[PDB]
Formats: sequence, structure tokens, C-alpha cells
Amino acid sequence: TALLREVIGDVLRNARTDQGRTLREVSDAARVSLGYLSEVERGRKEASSELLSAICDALDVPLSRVLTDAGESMARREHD
Amino acid sequence: TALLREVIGDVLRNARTDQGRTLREVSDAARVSLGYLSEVERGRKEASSELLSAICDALDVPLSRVLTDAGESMARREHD
Repeated sequence: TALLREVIGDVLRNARTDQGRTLREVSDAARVSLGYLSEVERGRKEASSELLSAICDALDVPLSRVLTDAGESMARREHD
Repeated sequence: TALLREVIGDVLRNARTDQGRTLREVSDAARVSLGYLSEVERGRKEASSELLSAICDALDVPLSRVLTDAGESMARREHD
């Protein structure tokens, strides 16, 4: 039901707000438009692997942890 | 270093060959070209969330397990 990009987006949004960073700051660092980042966080735009890595780098979060956290969230959704 | 789509692709390829299925059988079930599926498995094409879900369904593998396994693999790559 829930799509990869929605569960990934929530993980990315939580990683950003857990450092009090704005869409502007992360999008500047990742070299993407603010509106594109917002839509990725809301699960309405697919982020390329290259952009995902750029966002993880801007947030100092390992992509491994993004994937594991997304999998745990997706397992919760499947279980509900 | 390693891109999300390369680690995801290996997980998808392993899920397919662990059931002895061909690219043709999974691509027919997922309604994508054989060449597109092959390139997704090799990590050279990004799979949309919709196509990823269609591949997981064709393989009876939960997307949660694909994400967790990809995260464990990516953690190995980061650790090396």
C-alpha cells in the first residue's frame, strides 16, 4: 500500500527536523529546489539515488540507516 | 559511494534467482520490459516506487524486507 517514496520521505523529513534545518538549507546543500525537496519529503516525488545521497550527506545520515529505518516503518505499515 | 539503486538491484536480483524465475517471468508479471528490469537489477535504472512494488508483488517479497536487506548491505559497504 504505502509507497517506497512516502516512507523514505518521512525518514528524510524526520532527519532534517531532528537538526532544526529548513527545507532551504538542506535543498541548498543538496543542490535541488526547495519545492522539489518538499515534494520528496511528502512522498510525491521520487528522489534519484544521486539526490538521496546528496540529502543524506547534507544531513550527515548514512544511507544504510535511512534504508533500515524505512524498512522498519514499512514493516509497521504492512503489519497494520 | 554505492548508490541506492545498485544495492536495491542486487536485492531484487537475489529475490528473483532465489525462486529460479527469469527476467521474462518477473518483467511480464510487473508489466515492464525485460531490458528495463535487467537494468534495474544491475543498478543502472531507477525503479519508481510503483514498479518496485509490482516487482515485490511478482516475487512475493515484502518491500519492508527489501529495504532492510538493502540497508544491511549498504551498511556493509559503508563499513568497508
